[PDB]
Amino acid sequence: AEEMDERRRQNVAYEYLCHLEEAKRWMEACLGEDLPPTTELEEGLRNGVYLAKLGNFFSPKVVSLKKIYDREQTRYKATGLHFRHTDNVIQWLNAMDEIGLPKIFYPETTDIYDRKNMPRCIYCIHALSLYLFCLGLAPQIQDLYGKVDFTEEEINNMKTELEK
Amino acid sequence: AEEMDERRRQNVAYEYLCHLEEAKRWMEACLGEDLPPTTELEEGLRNGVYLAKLGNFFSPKVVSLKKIYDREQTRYKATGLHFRHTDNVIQWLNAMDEIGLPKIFYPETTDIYDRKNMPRCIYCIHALSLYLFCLGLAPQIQDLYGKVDFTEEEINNMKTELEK
Repeated sequence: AEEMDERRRQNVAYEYLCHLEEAKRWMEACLGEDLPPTTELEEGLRNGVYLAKLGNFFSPKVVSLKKIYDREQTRYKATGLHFRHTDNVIQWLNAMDEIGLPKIFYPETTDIYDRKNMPRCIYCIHALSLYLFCLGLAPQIQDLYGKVDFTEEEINNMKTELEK
Repeated sequence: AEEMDERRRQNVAYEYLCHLEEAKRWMEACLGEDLPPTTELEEGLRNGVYLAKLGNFFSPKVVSLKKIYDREQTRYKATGLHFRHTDNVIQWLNAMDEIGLPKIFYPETTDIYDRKNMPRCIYCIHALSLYLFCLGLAPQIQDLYGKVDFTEEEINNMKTELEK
């Protein structure tokens, strides 16, 4: 009866994983290339490369692919996050400003680069998706709530990651 | 220099106040009636009455005005929040489900009734606004970011309310 409060925590993790899976698939549909596994997506968005490419996808006037830093993520795979990656996240923010996505949905650079608040970044991706679908500039993001499943392991990992 | 963090926290509060002001004005435009002062809006949405009315505004097929509990908020002004008010929030959620607003934006009833996460409800109001504007079912929410001002006291109250 109190362990159910523990299940609630499990449900919250599960739900979030579905929204990550949805964001993942949508970006892959837009970019025409694969993104990391749903379970590693958050860490995989930190260097801002995918977000910058997404930025080019709907606002090519503001986001130049050749101006993206570590566009192939070679620097990232070798060493880790580099301050310069921060500009990628900034190009994405600028792209969204250009197309008119209301400011309220924007995460801050630190929220994604320093992973201070990745969920805020995922929710923003979902709002951008809805806004883009509105303007007929991108396909509709999918609704995988109860369609997809994850292992116990994956849910636990997300659960404790979500906690502290 | 260390004082920088304080200005930041202040900015976050200021920003949020602007989005509350935007949500406030938009709902008033939709409902044709006044809502509480921007500084008291969050507390003023708790009984779910305004949200249910908003629900009727874009989904009259799902939300009948005559089925809203304490519609005139007479009970609310007299006594305080009452459990039945919870149904009002639920009607709003159902209204949004009916028009197809993606579930990811939905706060839980406890988030607004128990005020467990009011910002989550304001965020969803903005997502709903964008969506509705898209379907031509409502006017566009305005961008008041730097057009609206608040007292130091107000920004401060929101700041500490946002922290602890």
